[PDB]
Amino acid sequence: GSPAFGTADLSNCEREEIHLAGSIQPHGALLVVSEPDHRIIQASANAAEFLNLGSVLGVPLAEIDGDLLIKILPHLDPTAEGMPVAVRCRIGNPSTEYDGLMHRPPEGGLIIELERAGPPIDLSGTLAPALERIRTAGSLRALCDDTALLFQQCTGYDRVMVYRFDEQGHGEVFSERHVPGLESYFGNRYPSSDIPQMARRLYERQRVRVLVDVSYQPVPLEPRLSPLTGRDLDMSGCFLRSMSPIHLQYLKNMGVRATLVVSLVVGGKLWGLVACHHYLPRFIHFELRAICELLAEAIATRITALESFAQSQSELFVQRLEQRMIEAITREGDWRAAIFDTSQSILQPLHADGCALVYEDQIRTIGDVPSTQDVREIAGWLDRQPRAAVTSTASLGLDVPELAHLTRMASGVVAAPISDHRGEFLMWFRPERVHTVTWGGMGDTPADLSPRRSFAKWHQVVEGTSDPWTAADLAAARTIGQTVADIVLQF
Ligand SMILES: */C=C/C1=C(C)C(=O)N/C1=C\C1=NC(=C\c2[nH]c(/C=C3/NC(=O)C(C=C)=C3C)c(C)c2CCC(=O)O)/C(CCC(=O)O)=C1C
Repeated sequence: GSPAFGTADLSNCEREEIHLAGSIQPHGALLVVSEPDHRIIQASANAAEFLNLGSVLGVPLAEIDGDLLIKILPHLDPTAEGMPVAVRCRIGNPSTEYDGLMHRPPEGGLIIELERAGPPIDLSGTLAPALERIRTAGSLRALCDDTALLFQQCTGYDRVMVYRFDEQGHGEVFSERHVPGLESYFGNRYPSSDIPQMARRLYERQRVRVLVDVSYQPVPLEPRLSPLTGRDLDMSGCFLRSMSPIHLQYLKNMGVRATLVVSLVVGGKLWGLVACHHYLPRFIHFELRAICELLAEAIATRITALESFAQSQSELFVQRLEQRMIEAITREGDWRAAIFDTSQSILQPLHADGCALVYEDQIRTIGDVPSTQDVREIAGWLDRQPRAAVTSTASLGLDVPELAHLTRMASGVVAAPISDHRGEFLMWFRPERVHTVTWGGMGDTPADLSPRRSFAKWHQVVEGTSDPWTAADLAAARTIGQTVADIVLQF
Protein backbone atom coordinates (compact mmCIF):
# COMPACT_ATOMS: atom_id res chain seq x y z
CA GLY A 1 0.00 0.00 0.00
CA SER A 2 1.57 3.19 1.38
CA PRO A 3 5.34 3.56 1.87
CA ALA A 4 6.67 5.16 5.04
CA PHE A 5 8.24 8.64 4.81
CA GLY A 6 11.77 8.13 3.58
CA THR A 7 11.24 5.04 1.64
CA ALA A 8 9.33 5.44 -1.61
CA ASP A 9 10.43 5.06 -5.19
CA LEU A 10 9.00 6.42 -8.45
CA SER A 11 6.33 3.77 -8.56
CA ASN A 12 4.71 4.11 -5.15
CA CYS A 13 5.45 7.72 -4.12
CA GLU A 14 1.81 8.84 -4.74
CA ARG A 15 1.03 7.18 -1.41
CA GLU A 16 4.23 8.08 0.48
CA GLU A 17 3.42 9.04 4.05
CA ILE A 18 4.76 12.57 3.75
CA HIS A 19 2.55 13.77 6.64
CA LEU A 20 4.10 11.16 8.93
CA ALA A 21 7.64 12.26 8.25
CA GLY A 22 9.03 11.52 11.68
CA SER A 23 11.55 14.37 11.40
CA ILE A 24 12.10 18.08 10.94
CA GLN A 25 14.46 20.49 9.12
CA PRO A 26 17.53 21.36 11.26
CA HIS A 27 16.96 25.14 11.55
CA GLY A 28 14.26 24.73 14.21
CA ALA A 29 13.25 22.42 17.05
CA LEU A 30 9.95 20.72 17.85
CA LEU A 31 8.45 19.91 21.20
CA VAL A 32 5.36 17.80 21.84
CA VAL A 33 3.56 18.49 25.04
CA SER A 34 0.79 16.64 26.90
CA GLU A 35 -2.48 18.15 28.20
CA PRO A 36 -3.27 19.37 30.59
CA ASP A 37 -0.09 19.78 32.60
CA HIS A 38 2.25 20.19 29.66
CA ARG A 39 4.90 17.51 30.01
CA ILE A 40 7.29 17.29 27.05
CA ILE A 41 6.75 13.75 25.75
CA GLN A 42 8.25 13.96 22.25
CA ALA A 43 10.99 16.24 20.93
CA SER A 44 13.15 16.68 17.88
CA ALA A 45 16.54 15.07 18.68
CA ASN A 46 18.37 18.40 18.31
CA ALA A 47 16.12 20.01 20.97
CA ALA A 48 18.59 20.29 23.86
CA GLU A 49 21.52 21.76 21.82
CA PHE A 50 19.17 23.93 19.81
CA LEU A 51 17.36 25.44 22.77
CA ASN A 52 20.27 25.45 25.34
CA LEU A 53 18.63 22.99 27.66
CA GLY A 54 20.07 20.20 29.84
CA SER A 55 17.40 17.59 29.24
CA VAL A 56 14.12 17.96 27.38
CA LEU A 57 12.36 14.68 26.94
CA GLY A 58 10.13 14.03 29.93
CA VAL A 59 10.59 17.39 31.69
CA PRO A 60 7.49 19.63 32.42
CA LEU A 61 7.33 22.75 30.28
CA ALA A 62 7.02 24.76 33.48
CA GLU A 63 10.53 23.64 34.51
CA ILE A 64 12.28 24.55 31.22
CA ASP A 65 14.46 27.66 31.54
CA GLY A 66 12.55 30.67 30.20
CA ASP A 67 8.91 31.77 29.76
CA LEU A 68 7.60 29.44 26.90
CA LEU A 69 4.78 28.04 29.07
CA ILE A 70 3.79 31.50 30.19
CA LYS A 71 3.69 32.54 26.56
CA ILE A 72 1.48 29.74 25.29
CA LEU A 73 -1.10 29.88 28.12
CA PRO A 74 -3.08 32.88 26.84
CA HIS A 75 -3.74 30.97 23.60
CA LEU A 76 -5.31 27.98 25.33
CA ASP A 77 -8.04 30.29 26.63
CA PRO A 78 -11.34 28.62 25.49
CA THR A 79 -12.59 31.98 24.20
CA ALA A 80 -9.34 33.12 22.53
CA GLU A 81 -8.88 32.88 18.80
CA GLY A 82 -6.42 30.03 19.44
CA MET A 83 -4.45 27.70 17.18
CA PRO A 84 -2.49 27.66 15.00
CA VAL A 85 -0.75 30.59 16.73
CA ALA A 86 2.67 32.32 16.92
CA VAL A 87 4.45 33.43 20.10
CA ARG A 88 7.74 35.00 21.01
CA CYS A 89 9.53 33.61 24.01
CA ARG A 90 12.98 33.16 25.60
CA ILE A 91 14.36 29.69 26.26
CA GLY A 92 17.50 28.04 27.61
CA ASN A 93 20.51 28.76 29.77
CA PRO A 94 22.41 30.94 27.63
CA SER A 95 18.97 32.54 27.15
CA THR A 96 17.81 33.50 23.62
CA GLU A 97 14.56 34.47 21.86
CA TYR A 98 12.46 32.23 19.61
CA ASP A 99 9.38 32.43 17.42
CA GLY A 100 7.11 29.56 18.47
CA LEU A 101 4.33 28.13 16.30
CA MET A 102 1.83 26.10 18.34
CA HIS A 103 -0.96 23.90 17.07
CA ARG A 104 -2.96 20.81 18.18
CA PRO A 105 -2.83 17.75 15.92
CA PRO A 106 -6.03 15.66 16.08
CA GLU A 107 -3.99 13.31 18.20
CA GLY A 108 -0.92 13.48 20.31
CA GLY A 109 -1.01 16.58 22.45
CA LEU A 110 0.26 20.08 21.71
CA ILE A 111 2.96 20.69 19.11
CA ILE A 112 5.29 23.65 19.57
CA GLU A 113 7.74 24.48 16.78
CA LEU A 114 10.60 26.87 17.55
CA GLU A 115 13.02 28.90 15.41
CA ARG A 116 15.53 31.61 16.41
CA ALA A 117 13.95 35.02 16.51
CA GLY A 118 15.57 38.01 14.94
CA PRO A 119 14.75 41.55 15.89
CA PRO A 120 11.18 42.67 15.14
CA ILE A 121 10.71 44.19 11.71
CA ASP A 122 7.70 45.86 10.20
CA LEU A 123 6.74 44.66 6.71
CA SER A 124 3.37 46.33 6.40
CA GLY A 125 4.72 49.03 4.05
CA THR A 126 4.67 46.19 1.57
CA LEU A 127 1.04 45.06 1.75
CA ALA A 128 -1.04 48.03 0.83
CA PRO A 129 0.41 48.98 -2.45
CA ALA A 130 0.60 45.26 -3.19
CA LEU A 131 -3.01 44.92 -2.07
CA GLU A 132 -3.91 47.72 -4.51
CA ARG A 133 -2.15 45.99 -7.36
CA ILE A 134 -3.95 42.76 -6.69
CA ARG A 135 -7.40 44.28 -6.31
CA THR A 136 -6.70 46.42 -9.40
CA ALA A 137 -5.72 43.54 -11.73
CA GLY A 138 -7.84 43.50 -14.87
CA SER A 139 -7.52 39.83 -15.89
CA LEU A 140 -6.28 36.46 -14.72
CA ARG A 141 -3.18 36.88 -16.92
CA ALA A 142 -2.50 40.35 -15.51
CA LEU A 143 -3.07 39.27 -11.93
CA CYS A 144 -0.74 36.25 -12.09
CA ASP A 145 1.98 38.21 -13.92
CA ASP A 146 1.73 40.94 -11.33
CA THR A 147 1.72 38.33 -8.57
CA ALA A 148 4.99 36.78 -9.83
CA LEU A 149 6.60 40.26 -9.97
CA LEU A 150 5.21 41.18 -6.53
CA PHE A 151 6.40 37.97 -4.90
CA GLN A 152 9.84 38.42 -6.49
CA GLN A 153 10.00 41.98 -5.11
CA CYS A 154 9.11 41.03 -1.57
CA THR A 155 10.86 37.64 -1.27
CA GLY A 156 13.95 38.28 -3.38
CA TYR A 157 14.00 34.65 -4.57
CA ASP A 158 15.75 33.88 -7.88
CA ARG A 159 12.60 32.54 -9.61
CA VAL A 160 8.90 32.91 -8.92
CA MET A 161 6.30 30.88 -10.75
CA VAL A 162 2.59 30.89 -10.39
CA TYR A 163 1.26 27.49 -11.23
CA ARG A 164 -2.34 26.87 -12.09
CA PHE A 165 -4.00 23.48 -11.86
CA ASP A 166 -6.57 22.34 -14.35
CA GLU A 167 -9.65 20.09 -13.96
CA GLN A 168 -7.48 16.96 -13.82
CA GLY A 169 -4.83 18.34 -11.48
CA HIS A 170 -2.07 18.99 -13.99
CA GLY A 171 0.01 22.10 -13.53
CA GLU A 172 0.79 24.94 -15.87
CA VAL A 173 3.57 27.41 -15.21
CA PHE A 174 1.15 30.27 -15.83
CA SER A 175 3.39 33.14 -14.78
CA GLU A 176 7.12 33.47 -14.19
CA ARG A 177 9.56 36.11 -13.09
CA HIS A 178 13.26 35.28 -12.83
CA VAL A 179 16.71 36.76 -12.66
CA PRO A 180 18.07 37.23 -16.20
CA GLY A 181 20.20 34.31 -17.46
CA LEU A 182 18.30 31.47 -15.70
CA GLU A 183 16.38 29.21 -18.05
CA SER A 184 12.64 29.79 -18.20
CA TYR A 185 9.92 27.36 -17.29
CA PHE A 186 7.10 29.71 -18.32
CA GLY A 187 4.48 27.64 -20.19
CA ASN A 188 5.63 24.21 -18.98
CA ARG A 189 3.07 21.61 -18.00
CA TYR A 190 3.48 18.83 -15.52
CA PRO A 191 1.20 15.87 -14.84
CA SER A 192 -0.90 15.97 -11.71
CA SER A 193 1.14 13.08 -10.32
CA ASP A 194 4.17 15.34 -9.87
CA ILE A 195 2.29 16.54 -6.75
CA PRO A 196 0.76 13.69 -4.67
CA GLN A 197 -2.77 14.17 -3.26
CA MET A 198 -1.51 14.28 0.29
CA ALA A 199 0.96 17.08 -0.68
CA ARG A 200 -2.05 18.87 -2.13
CA ARG A 201 -4.07 18.51 1.07
CA LEU A 202 -0.95 19.75 2.92
CA TYR A 203 -0.91 22.88 0.82
CA GLU A 204 -4.51 23.53 1.88
CA ARG A 205 -3.83 22.87 5.59
CA GLN A 206 -0.84 25.33 5.80
CA ARG A 207 -0.57 28.12 3.25
CA VAL A 208 3.20 28.77 3.51
CA ARG A 209 5.79 25.98 3.01
CA VAL A 210 9.52 26.53 3.51
CA LEU A 211 12.62 24.61 2.57
CA VAL A 212 15.75 26.58 3.70
CA ASP A 213 18.43 24.22 2.38
CA VAL A 214 17.84 21.35 -0.04
CA SER A 215 20.88 19.61 1.52
CA TYR A 216 19.71 19.52 5.16
CA GLN A 217 20.08 16.46 7.34
CA PRO A 218 16.66 15.49 8.81
CA VAL A 219 16.44 15.70 12.62
CA PRO A 220 14.32 12.77 13.99
CA LEU A 221 11.59 13.01 16.60
CA GLU A 222 12.22 11.02 19.79
CA PRO A 223 10.71 8.75 20.35
CA ARG A 224 9.15 8.96 16.87
CA LEU A 225 6.07 7.02 17.67
CA SER A 226 3.85 9.24 19.83
CA PRO A 227 3.61 7.72 23.28
CA LEU A 228 -0.05 8.86 23.44
CA THR A 229 -1.08 6.84 20.37
CA GLY A 230 1.64 4.30 19.67
CA ARG A 231 1.54 5.69 16.12
CA ASP A 232 3.44 8.17 14.01
CA LEU A 233 2.85 11.84 14.90
CA ASP A 234 0.47 13.60 12.53
CA MET A 235 2.74 16.35 11.13
CA SER A 236 0.25 18.03 8.79
CA GLY A 237 0.44 21.25 10.76
CA CYS A 238 4.20 21.39 11.33
CA PHE A 239 6.10 24.25 9.73
CA LEU A 240 9.47 22.36 10.10
CA ARG A 241 8.28 19.01 8.73
CA SER A 242 10.97 17.42 6.59
CA MET A 243 10.36 17.15 2.89
CA SER A 244 10.21 13.95 0.76
CA PRO A 245 13.58 12.80 -0.67
CA ILE A 246 11.66 12.42 -3.91
CA HIS A 247 10.98 16.14 -4.25
CA LEU A 248 14.38 17.07 -2.79
CA GLN A 249 15.99 15.05 -5.56
CA TYR A 250 13.75 16.85 -8.03
CA LEU A 251 15.05 20.20 -6.78
CA LYS A 252 18.64 18.94 -6.74
CA ASN A 253 18.30 18.01 -10.38
CA MET A 254 16.94 21.50 -11.14
CA GLY A 255 19.84 23.13 -9.46
CA VAL A 256 17.56 24.55 -6.77
CA ARG A 257 18.70 24.98 -3.13
CA ALA A 258 15.76 26.65 -1.29
CA THR A 259 12.01 26.97 -1.70
CA LEU A 260 9.22 29.19 -0.40
CA VAL A 261 5.83 27.95 -1.66
CA VAL A 262 2.57 29.81 -1.16
CA SER A 263 -0.83 28.25 -1.55
CA LEU A 264 -3.65 29.72 -3.66
CA VAL A 265 -6.96 28.42 -2.41
CA VAL A 266 -10.15 29.38 -4.21
CA GLY A 267 -13.60 28.37 -2.90
CA GLY A 268 -11.89 25.86 -0.60
CA LYS A 269 -9.92 24.19 -3.43
CA LEU A 270 -6.16 24.26 -4.08
CA TRP A 271 -6.14 26.36 -7.26
CA GLY A 272 -2.39 26.85 -7.68
CA LEU A 273 0.84 27.80 -5.97
CA VAL A 274 3.16 30.73 -5.96
CA ALA A 275 6.47 28.82 -6.01
CA CYS A 276 9.63 30.75 -5.06
CA HIS A 277 12.85 28.99 -5.88
CA HIS A 278 16.34 30.04 -4.94
CA TYR A 279 19.58 28.77 -6.32
CA LEU A 280 21.27 29.29 -2.93
CA PRO A 281 20.22 28.22 0.55
CA ARG A 282 17.83 30.96 1.90
CA PHE A 283 16.49 31.93 5.30
CA ILE A 284 13.52 34.23 5.76
CA HIS A 285 12.30 36.64 8.36
CA PHE A 286 9.37 35.25 10.36
CA GLU A 287 7.25 38.31 9.54
CA LEU A 288 7.46 37.39 5.90
CA ARG A 289 5.11 34.53 6.48
CA ALA A 290 2.04 36.54 7.43
CA ILE A 291 2.72 38.83 4.44
CA CYS A 292 2.54 35.80 2.08
CA GLU A 293 -0.66 34.61 3.68
CA LEU A 294 -2.34 37.98 3.46
CA LEU A 295 -1.26 38.40 -0.16
CA ALA A 296 -2.45 34.90 -1.16
CA GLU A 297 -5.89 35.58 0.33
CA ALA A 298 -6.18 38.79 -1.72
CA ILE A 299 -5.12 36.94 -4.85
CA ALA A 300 -7.59 34.13 -4.20
CA THR A 301 -10.37 36.67 -3.67
CA ARG A 302 -9.51 38.43 -6.95
CA ILE A 303 -9.43 35.20 -8.93
CA THR A 304 -12.95 34.53 -7.61
CA ALA A 305 -14.01 38.01 -8.72
CA LEU A 306 -12.53 37.49 -12.19
CA GLU A 307 -14.14 34.02 -12.73
CA SER A 308 -17.35 35.55 -11.61
CA PHE A 309 -16.94 38.54 -13.94
CA ALA A 310 -16.14 36.14 -16.83
CA GLN A 311 -19.36 34.34 -15.88
CA SER A 312 -21.60 37.34 -16.48
CA GLN A 313 -19.70 38.23 -19.64
CA SER A 314 -20.95 34.89 -21.00
CA GLU A 315 -24.44 35.52 -19.71
CA LEU A 316 -24.26 38.85 -21.52
CA PHE A 317 -22.87 37.69 -24.88
CA VAL A 318 -25.88 35.36 -24.79
CA GLN A 319 -28.85 37.66 -24.03
CA ARG A 320 -26.91 40.18 -26.18
CA LEU A 321 -27.24 37.94 -29.26
CA GLU A 322 -30.92 37.14 -29.13
CA GLN A 323 -30.83 40.67 -30.54
CA ARG A 324 -27.87 40.29 -32.92
CA MET A 325 -30.49 38.27 -34.72
CA ILE A 326 -33.90 39.83 -33.86
CA GLU A 327 -33.23 42.57 -36.43
CA ALA A 328 -30.17 41.35 -38.42
CA ILE A 329 -32.77 39.25 -40.25
CA THR A 330 -34.80 42.31 -40.98
CA ARG A 331 -33.13 43.11 -44.32
CA GLU A 332 -30.70 40.33 -45.20
CA GLY A 333 -33.27 37.50 -44.90
CA ASP A 334 -31.09 35.06 -42.86
CA TRP A 335 -29.46 35.01 -39.39
CA ARG A 336 -26.17 33.19 -39.93
CA ALA A 337 -24.04 36.36 -40.35
CA ALA A 338 -24.70 37.10 -36.67
CA ILE A 339 -23.19 33.71 -35.77
CA PHE A 340 -19.92 34.18 -37.58
CA ASP A 341 -17.21 36.63 -36.41
CA THR A 342 -18.36 40.26 -36.47
CA SER A 343 -15.92 40.40 -33.46
CA GLN A 344 -18.74 39.01 -31.28
CA SER A 345 -16.83 35.76 -31.58
CA ILE A 346 -18.94 32.63 -31.13
CA LEU A 347 -15.56 31.04 -30.42
CA GLN A 348 -14.67 32.57 -27.01
CA PRO A 349 -17.80 32.04 -24.87
CA LEU A 350 -16.65 28.43 -24.92
CA HIS A 351 -12.90 28.94 -25.32
CA ALA A 352 -12.81 26.87 -28.54
CA ASP A 353 -10.48 27.02 -31.56
CA GLY A 354 -13.19 26.16 -34.06
CA CYS A 355 -16.93 26.24 -34.62
CA ALA A 356 -19.30 24.88 -37.29
CA LEU A 357 -22.93 25.30 -38.08
CA VAL A 358 -24.76 22.51 -39.88
CA TYR A 359 -28.14 23.71 -41.02
CA GLU A 360 -30.40 22.41 -43.77
CA ASP A 361 -27.38 20.63 -45.22
CA GLN A 362 -25.40 23.94 -45.11
CA ILE A 363 -22.09 23.92 -43.27
CA ARG A 364 -20.21 27.08 -42.35
CA THR A 365 -17.00 27.26 -40.25
CA ILE A 366 -14.69 29.71 -38.46
CA GLY A 367 -11.44 28.82 -36.74
CA ASP A 368 -9.76 25.42 -36.91
CA VAL A 369 -12.42 22.92 -37.84
CA PRO A 370 -12.07 19.40 -39.30
CA SER A 371 -12.84 18.92 -43.03
CA THR A 372 -16.53 19.62 -43.98
CA GLN A 373 -16.79 15.95 -44.87
CA ASP A 374 -15.46 15.43 -41.40
CA VAL A 375 -18.14 17.62 -39.76
CA ARG A 376 -20.64 15.38 -41.53
CA GLU A 377 -19.05 12.29 -40.06
CA ILE A 378 -19.62 13.84 -36.61
CA ALA A 379 -23.16 14.91 -37.53
CA GLY A 380 -23.70 11.28 -38.57
CA TRP A 381 -22.58 10.09 -35.18
CA LEU A 382 -24.77 12.61 -33.28
CA ASP A 383 -27.78 11.32 -35.18
CA ARG A 384 -27.05 7.66 -34.47
CA GLN A 385 -29.33 7.74 -31.36
CA PRO A 386 -31.21 10.37 -29.32
CA ARG A 387 -28.97 12.77 -27.38
CA ALA A 388 -28.93 15.30 -24.51
CA ALA A 389 -29.48 19.03 -25.16
CA VAL A 390 -25.67 19.16 -25.32
CA THR A 391 -23.23 16.40 -26.21
CA SER A 392 -19.51 16.86 -25.49
CA THR A 393 -16.22 15.01 -25.31
CA ALA A 394 -12.56 15.91 -24.67
CA SER A 395 -11.23 12.71 -26.16
CA LEU A 396 -13.16 12.17 -29.36
CA GLY A 397 -11.06 9.25 -30.65
CA LEU A 398 -11.09 6.68 -27.86
CA ASP A 399 -14.70 7.75 -26.94
CA VAL A 400 -15.62 7.24 -30.59
CA PRO A 401 -12.77 5.17 -32.16
CA GLU A 402 -13.93 5.64 -35.78
CA LEU A 403 -13.41 9.36 -35.27
CA ALA A 404 -9.73 8.88 -34.22
CA HIS A 405 -8.31 10.54 -37.34
CA LEU A 406 -9.86 13.82 -36.12
CA THR A 407 -7.63 14.03 -33.03
CA ARG A 408 -5.59 16.90 -34.53
CA MET A 409 -8.40 19.48 -35.01
CA ALA A 410 -11.10 17.89 -32.84
CA SER A 411 -10.08 15.89 -29.74
CA GLY A 412 -12.65 18.11 -28.07
CA VAL A 413 -16.11 18.58 -29.50
CA VAL A 414 -19.19 20.09 -27.98
CA ALA A 415 -22.40 19.85 -30.05
CA ALA A 416 -25.76 21.39 -29.39
CA PRO A 417 -28.77 20.58 -31.57
CA ILE A 418 -30.69 23.53 -33.02
CA SER A 419 -33.99 21.93 -33.99
CA ASP A 420 -35.62 18.51 -34.22
CA HIS A 421 -35.32 17.83 -37.89
CA ARG A 422 -31.82 17.25 -36.50
CA GLY A 423 -28.80 16.82 -38.69
CA GLU A 424 -28.81 20.43 -37.51
CA PHE A 425 -26.09 21.41 -34.98
CA LEU A 426 -23.94 24.13 -33.52
CA MET A 427 -20.58 22.43 -33.09
CA TRP A 428 -17.47 23.66 -31.20
CA PHE A 429 -13.91 22.33 -31.44
CA ARG A 430 -10.60 22.08 -29.56
CA PRO A 431 -7.37 20.45 -30.79
CA GLU A 432 -5.38 17.74 -29.05
CA ARG A 433 -3.99 19.79 -26.16
CA VAL A 434 -0.43 18.82 -27.18
CA HIS A 435 -0.84 21.64 -29.78
CA THR A 436 -1.38 24.35 -27.15
CA VAL A 437 2.33 24.70 -26.14
CA THR A 438 5.03 22.43 -27.76
CA TRP A 439 8.52 21.36 -26.40
CA GLY A 440 9.61 18.05 -24.44
CA GLY A 441 11.02 14.40 -23.68
CA MET A 442 12.56 11.19 -21.79
CA GLY A 443 12.91 8.22 -19.15
CA ASP A 444 12.51 7.10 -15.38
CA THR A 445 14.26 6.83 -11.85
CA PRO A 446 14.70 9.53 -9.11
CA ALA A 447 17.92 10.74 -10.83
CA ASP A 448 15.92 11.42 -14.02
CA LEU A 449 13.40 13.71 -12.37
CA SER A 450 13.30 17.10 -14.15
CA PRO A 451 11.01 19.76 -15.66
CA ARG A 452 11.88 18.45 -19.11
CA ARG A 453 10.87 14.94 -18.13
CA SER A 454 7.76 16.26 -16.41
CA PHE A 455 6.72 18.16 -19.51
CA ALA A 456 7.21 14.85 -21.40
CA LYS A 457 5.30 12.66 -18.94
CA TRP A 458 2.55 15.28 -19.39
CA HIS A 459 2.38 14.98 -23.17
CA GLN A 460 2.12 11.21 -22.67
CA VAL A 461 -0.96 11.28 -20.39
CA VAL A 462 -3.17 13.95 -22.02
CA GLU A 463 -2.30 12.30 -25.35
CA GLY A 464 -5.72 11.76 -26.93
CA THR A 465 -7.21 14.85 -25.38
CA SER A 466 -8.26 18.49 -25.48
CA ASP A 467 -8.65 21.08 -22.71
CA PRO A 468 -11.64 19.70 -20.83
CA TRP A 469 -15.07 21.28 -21.20
CA THR A 470 -16.03 23.15 -18.06
CA ALA A 471 -19.46 23.60 -16.48
CA ALA A 472 -19.52 27.12 -17.92
CA ASP A 473 -18.40 25.83 -21.29
CA LEU A 474 -21.36 23.40 -21.37
CA ALA A 475 -23.81 25.93 -19.90
CA ALA A 476 -22.88 28.29 -22.71
CA ALA A 477 -23.35 25.75 -25.52
CA ARG A 478 -26.52 24.84 -23.66
CA THR A 479 -27.97 28.32 -23.66
CA ILE A 480 -26.44 29.50 -26.97
CA GLY A 481 -27.67 26.42 -28.78
CA GLN A 482 -31.07 27.01 -27.17
CA THR A 483 -31.67 30.59 -28.23
CA VAL A 484 -30.57 29.85 -31.85
CA ALA A 485 -33.06 26.95 -31.87
CA ASP A 486 -35.82 29.04 -30.27
CA ILE A 487 -35.30 31.60 -33.01
CA VAL A 488 -35.24 29.04 -35.86
CA LEU A 489 -38.59 27.73 -34.72
CA GLN A 490 -39.52 31.43 -35.12
CA PHE A 491 -38.80 31.45 -38.91
C1 LIG B 1 5.78 10.23 -6.63
C2 LIG B 1 6.19 11.35 -6.05
C3 LIG B 1 6.69 12.53 -6.81
C4 LIG B 1 7.06 12.62 -8.23
C5 LIG B 1 7.26 11.54 -9.25
C6 LIG B 1 7.33 14.08 -8.35
O1 LIG B 1 7.77 14.57 -9.46
N1 LIG B 1 7.16 14.81 -7.22
C7 LIG B 1 6.68 13.93 -6.33
C8 LIG B 1 6.47 14.30 -4.92
C9 LIG B 1 6.41 15.68 -4.39
N2 LIG B 1 6.29 16.77 -5.21
C10 LIG B 1 6.13 17.82 -4.36
C11 LIG B 1 6.11 19.22 -4.82
C12 LIG B 1 6.21 19.65 -6.22
N3 LIG B 1 6.72 18.85 -7.21
C13 LIG B 1 6.78 19.68 -8.29
C14 LIG B 1 6.99 19.17 -9.64
C15 LIG B 1 7.38 20.07 -10.75
N4 LIG B 1 7.30 19.52 -11.98
C16 LIG B 1 7.66 20.49 -12.82
O2 LIG B 1 7.84 20.18 -14.06
C17 LIG B 1 8.45 21.54 -12.14
C18 LIG B 1 9.09 22.75 -12.72
C19 LIG B 1 8.45 23.47 -13.63
C20 LIG B 1 8.21 21.32 -10.71
C21 LIG B 1 8.58 22.22 -9.57
C22 LIG B 1 6.01 20.94 -8.12
C23 LIG B 1 5.74 22.06 -9.08
C24 LIG B 1 5.74 20.97 -6.67
C25 LIG B 1 5.26 22.14 -5.86
C26 LIG B 1 6.44 22.65 -5.00
C27 LIG B 1 7.41 23.59 -5.72
O3 LIG B 1 7.03 24.33 -6.67
O4 LIG B 1 8.58 23.67 -5.26
C28 LIG B 1 6.00 17.42 -2.93
C29 LIG B 1 5.77 18.33 -1.75
C30 LIG B 1 7.11 18.90 -1.29
C31 LIG B 1 6.97 19.42 0.12
O5 LIG B 1 7.18 18.60 1.04
O6 LIG B 1 6.64 20.61 0.31
C32 LIG B 1 6.16 15.95 -2.95
C33 LIG B 1 6.11 14.96 -1.82
